[PDB]
Amino acid sequence: SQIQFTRHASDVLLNLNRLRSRDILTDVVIVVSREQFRAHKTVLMACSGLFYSIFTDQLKRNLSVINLDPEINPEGFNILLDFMYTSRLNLREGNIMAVMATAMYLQMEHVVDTCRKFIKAS
Amino acid sequence: SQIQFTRHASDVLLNLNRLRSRDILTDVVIVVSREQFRAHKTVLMACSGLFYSIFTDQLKRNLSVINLDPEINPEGFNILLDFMYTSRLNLREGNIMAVMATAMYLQMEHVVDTCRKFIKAS
Ligand SMILES: O=C(Cn1ccc2c(=O)[nH]c(NCc3ccccc3)nc21)Nc1ccncc1Cl
Ligand SMILES: O=C(Cn1ccc2c(=O)[nH]c(NCc3ccccc3)nc21)Nc1ccncc1Cl
Ligand SMILES: [Cl-]
Ligand SMILES: [Cl-]
Repeated sequence: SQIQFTRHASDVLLNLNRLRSRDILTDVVIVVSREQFRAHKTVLMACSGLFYSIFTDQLKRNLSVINLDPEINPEGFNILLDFMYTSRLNLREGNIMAVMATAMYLQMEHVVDTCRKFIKAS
Repeated sequence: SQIQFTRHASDVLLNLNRLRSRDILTDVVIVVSREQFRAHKTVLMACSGLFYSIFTDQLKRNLSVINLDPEINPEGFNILLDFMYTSRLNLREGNIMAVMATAMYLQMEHVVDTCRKFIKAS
């Protein structure tokens, strides 16, 4: 019965990315080797099984700094964080493996599934 | 060049609504007459010119309680908050006027514009 705004979700995500771009209401720093990335936990939780599981745990939910696995590649992480906030995944031959393995670690199964299709599409 | 996930934004919004439903990482209470509504400021800012303007102001950005104009109808507010988090607007003859006037106050111009089309479509 309700009216559907078909661009509203993407508009929200776009604005949330603009907020990240300005460091407005970001509440966590993700450290990946020597790089740091600020983000909104709510967005992370919405997009990643690893961050969902971390922050739903009232023991961890107020963490302000998350140190990721040192083996994780920051470029892979950065590509996935961009994806979270934009719905666009920058998959390329030079990065498919680091992205796929990072998406496995972050428990982003649709992305991993898409990464497999990409290998299969060559 | 990048791969577009066409359902990702709506999936994010759906998960953010589930987080609200569980009061996970909500950081503001909106008081409207005798009713209270918890929400995420980031979502509010993304969807409303009034909340954007309030919370971008470093003077107001850490407010945990916002008292809205007492004349605002809580049902109208509640319909608009649901819309923010779902992209579905529950517009009905019994509520078009309270929704439109609430959307004016919250500076949700596409919604106001849509409310006018609704009156014109009768
Ligand atoms: O679903 C998410 C995060 N997420 C995104 C893709 C994706 C994924 O592929 N596998 C997982 N495995 C862990 C898990 C599985 C089901 C629900 C929750 C977590 N998790 C993912 N978060 C969420 C769920 C329900 N309510 C609010 C929120 Cl924020
Ligand atoms: O646009 C919004 C909020 N919003 C949603 C619909 C809507 C609206 O119809 N009129 C207004 N008038 C005030 C305004 C006008 C332009 C930008 C910002 C505020 N504001 C709206 N927020 C935002 C913008 C840029 N970067 C990050 C964010 Cl969160
Ligand atoms: Cl801030
Ligand atoms: Cl919480």
